[PDB]
Amino acid sequence: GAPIHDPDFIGGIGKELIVDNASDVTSFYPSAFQEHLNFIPAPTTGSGCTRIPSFDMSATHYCYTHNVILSGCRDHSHSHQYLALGVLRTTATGRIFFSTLRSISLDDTQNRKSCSVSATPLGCDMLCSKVTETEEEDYNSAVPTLMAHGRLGFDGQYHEKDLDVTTLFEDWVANYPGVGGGSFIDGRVWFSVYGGLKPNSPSDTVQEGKYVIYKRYNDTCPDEQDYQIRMAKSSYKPGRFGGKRIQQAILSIKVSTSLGEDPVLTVPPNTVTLMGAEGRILTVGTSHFLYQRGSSYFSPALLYPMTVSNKTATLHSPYTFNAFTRPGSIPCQASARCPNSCVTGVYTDPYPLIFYRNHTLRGVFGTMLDSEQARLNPASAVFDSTSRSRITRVSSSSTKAAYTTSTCFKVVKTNKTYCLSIAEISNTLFGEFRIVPLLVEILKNDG
Amino acid sequence: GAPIHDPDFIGGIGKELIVDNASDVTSFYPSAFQEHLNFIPAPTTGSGCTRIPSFDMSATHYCYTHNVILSGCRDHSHSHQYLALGVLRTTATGRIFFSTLRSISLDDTQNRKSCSVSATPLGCDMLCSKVTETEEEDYNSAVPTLMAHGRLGFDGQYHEKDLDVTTLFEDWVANYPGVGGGSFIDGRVWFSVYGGLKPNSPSDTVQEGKYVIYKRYNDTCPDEQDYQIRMAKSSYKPGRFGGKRIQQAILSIKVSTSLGEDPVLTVPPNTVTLMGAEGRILTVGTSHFLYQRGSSYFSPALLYPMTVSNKTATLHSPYTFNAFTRPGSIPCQASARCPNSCVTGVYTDPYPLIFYRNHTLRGVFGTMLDSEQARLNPASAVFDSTSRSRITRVSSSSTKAAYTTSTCFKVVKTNKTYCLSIAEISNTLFGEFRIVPLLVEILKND
Ligand SMILES: *[C@H]1O[C@H](CO)[C@@H](O[C@@H]2O[C@H](CO)[C@@H](O)[C@H](O)[C@H]2NC(C)=O)[C@H](O)[C@H]1NC(C)=O
Ligand SMILES: CC(=O)N[C@H]1[C@H]([C@H](O)[C@H](O)CO)OC(C(=O)O)=C[C@@H]1O
Ligand SMILES: CC(=O)N[C@H]1[C@H]([C@H](O)[C@H](O)CO)OC(C(=O)O)=C[C@@H]1O
Ligand SMILES: *[C@@H]1O[C@H](CO)[C@@H](O)[C@H](O)[C@H]1NC(C)=O
Ligand SMILES: *[C@@H]1O[C@H](CO)[C@@H](O)[C@H](O)[C@H]1NC(C)=O
Ligand SMILES: *[C@H]1O[C@H](CO)[C@@H](O)[C@H](O)[C@H]1NC(C)=O
Ligand SMILES: [Ca+2]
Ligand SMILES: [Ca+2]
Repeated sequence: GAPIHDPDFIGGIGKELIVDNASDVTSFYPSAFQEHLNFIPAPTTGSGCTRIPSFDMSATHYCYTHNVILSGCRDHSHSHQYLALGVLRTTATGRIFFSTLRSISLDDTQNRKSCSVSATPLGCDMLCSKVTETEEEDYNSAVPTLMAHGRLGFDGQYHEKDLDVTTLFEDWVANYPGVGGGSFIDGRVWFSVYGGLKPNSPSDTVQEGKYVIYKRYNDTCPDEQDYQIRMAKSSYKPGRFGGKRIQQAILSIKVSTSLGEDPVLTVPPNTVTLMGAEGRILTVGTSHFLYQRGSSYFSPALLYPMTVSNKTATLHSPYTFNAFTRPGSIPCQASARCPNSCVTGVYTDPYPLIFYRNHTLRGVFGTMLDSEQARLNPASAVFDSTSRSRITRVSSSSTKAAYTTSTCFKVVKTNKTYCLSIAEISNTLFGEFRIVPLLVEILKNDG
Repeated sequence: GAPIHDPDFIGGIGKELIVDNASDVTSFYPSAFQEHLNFIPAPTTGSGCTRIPSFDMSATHYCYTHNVILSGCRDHSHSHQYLALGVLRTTATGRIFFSTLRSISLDDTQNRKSCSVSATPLGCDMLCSKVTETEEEDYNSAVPTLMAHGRLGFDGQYHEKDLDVTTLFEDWVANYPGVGGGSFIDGRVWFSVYGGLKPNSPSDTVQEGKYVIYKRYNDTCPDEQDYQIRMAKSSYKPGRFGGKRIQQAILSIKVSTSLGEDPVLTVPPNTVTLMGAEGRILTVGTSHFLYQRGSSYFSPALLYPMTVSNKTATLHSPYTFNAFTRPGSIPCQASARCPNSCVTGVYTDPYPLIFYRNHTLRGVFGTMLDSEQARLNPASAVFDSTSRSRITRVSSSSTKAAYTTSTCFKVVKTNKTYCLSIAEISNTLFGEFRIVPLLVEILKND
């Protein structure tokens, strides 16, 4: 007797939404923002800071979560998490609405940060880092970061179990969940995780010399082939964190009544993965993907084809979407084209929207920050490997924003495809940010 | 197996919060706004209009609802309602949070407006008006307004039944729920309702000549005793709605598995009630009250002691709170003192906070719009019949706002008293209004 989306959605959750080999990907564009039940709590005070949204929806229910800090976004002493478990439903008039069933404020003696959620058969699994020190400090402290695998059950109850980080993340100095949603695959919950490796440790040595250069489609890097390789090698040991190696990883835990059961860490060779960064494990149809935040020199949205075997994962040459850029700081700005060492960017993910009959991904939906360096102007659109469709803006005026996580689905009864685009938009009176669940219907020029 | 607030609240919901005969009412003041789980949905588009909040909380669960219009607050063609049923809970750290259990968007072929909710043993009872015409138009059409008694059950299901308005509101030209929350009393759900009476109908004739003047404490009306009486008589048949009589009423329906079972309308004599307006039926302890919006000449917050017998109600000389004023248009502005004909004001209710050991009400909490004519500057405070305590402002800058509905309770485990103040505040980017659940802890000097 577990909760399940209204019958109108059956067959429309987590599948390849648009199969077409003929049409141009960019002929599909988002509608004007749709008005629906806002399920994401806004701040209630002049300085409350709600940030870091994580979302995932299975074929049965959805999971959402965000961090809350009482005094401001800068304060690092303590915070709590908002957690929601729910199911998609429709009005008599066929309007959709995310109907949450368990709504809670998680607040105890611990400071959970960079939290990620996943919709598993047992509820809303969550992966957080319990931190006492700042990011800069955690990297310096050679000991791994404390992590916990929690879960909001259908009964509205929350249980968690700290992970044995001293053994699991033994070769790590710092480790955090990718904030983007995790995914449930073959009896296991998969989470994106990044952090810093202990220099000269087994895990660090194997990644030594390993690098890879991903380029821009239309642009070409003028730098010499030797300079570039030297730059790529160094983009993995950037300045910001004392030249430590920021590694990308994937943790899989067995979904059972025992939290933290059988955790297994996978560290993909850097011959394929760029510098570790926030991420998300997506599952669309039978395909799996790894979104990786563009924290390094690469600007275009990345999606590493992910395939699982047993308890480990394997990544492949990523899909890139040239028009889906993210603001960054020089020399890693939106229009950057050459390899370099940096740690900037912002989390704005791409949701697999349009596929080929052969099942190879063609296009994606997402909300990008349409700006070179400043986190400004959120713009929702559909993207292929090279161009961008018609867009939908939050405001024609310059607007401050941050992270965005998108997820598309179809109401089979109305035969309409929608994309939920959760975005951190600036606010007034009540806090620095208001995380708003934007909604668009995916349209096509003709029919 | 119905939902119930976490054990930390048992004994702290709907009771007299502060019993003290010694202390000055205004020594109790609200804290700085507290940060808690915002359970009220904000607009998701640049023009979505969320307005008209109604809230009520029983000893077991709470009910909330608001109207939503896609294009703007002005558009009257169609709209839907957001409905929530939930229970109060506490974090490990003792922070409170309204945890909703059933969250829904109610949208069908009908246009429900001016909706009111009440927490009954069967769920969240709702009273709405299904309208096709504008307010101005409804008053002109001699036929009563269509009403429905709905309910969001614990199972997350919504059922409703249209009321036989042609018989129930037979002597009425227009009728709407008071938007403020309704209350559950003696197996019946009680709703505040106002509207217009059919001229020369039985109900209208009895109210003819009936009036009453409520005055300001410190101020005195210069007008002659004859002019005032003539003005009071006319304040009941104001201009705005074609000189029709705007009457205040109270509808009670039996709470059962059959919606709309045994509806009974009570129309109190105007020798006690002012011109009909939005309202709320409050139940605090063993006492009952009727809040009546200051739509007429009276500015101070009103609370008519309400007593029930059988299926009808009876009102008594209202408690008035002189510092708890509401912005209005001349000559019925915040500082008005003389009887006059008008239909303005705004809904900003007072929640019974501090009582005497004898049980007579002494003070109330609420969020007033601190301004003479414009709906501006929300200010939360504690009030007695004459003064106002220290306040808590949403912003030091001039701020646009509208309705506010407050409800206080105590977390017995932490021995802290809180007041939830639901207020319509202006917004940017996403719609004209954002209905935010402000929260304050009631403090005392020392
Ligand atoms: C309990 O005592 C209070 C005062 O402590 C009573 O309030 C007074 O009531 C009389 C009634 O004639 C008024 O004249 C006074 O103005 C009231 N005093 C104040 C300070 O308000 C109250 O009436 C008593 N309870 C009841 C039910 O009568
Ligand atoms: C654990 C942590 O501090 N994460 C922070 C993240 C981090 O700086 C980046 O991923 C490089 O490590 O960036 C930002 C941000 O708004 O951009 C906010 C997060 O709280
Ligand atoms: C049924 C209806 O129209 N109610 C409206 C109400 C009404 O006009 C007033 O109570 C005079 O009767 O006023 C207001 C308002 O923001 O001021 C909002 C309500 O939508
Ligand atoms: C079809 O899929 C194959 C691999 O499965 C891929 O190489 C090809 O690009 C896809 N479609 C087209 C038109 O090439
Ligand atoms: C009443 O108001 C007057 C004029 O504003 C003021 O001077 C006086 O102090 C008040 N009187 C009392 C008894 O409060
Ligand atoms: C390639 O890059 C240029 C900028 O040099 C850009 O203006 C152009 O749109 C891109 N080509 C296509 C087909 O989009
Ligand atoms: Ca460390
Ligand atoms: Ca009518």
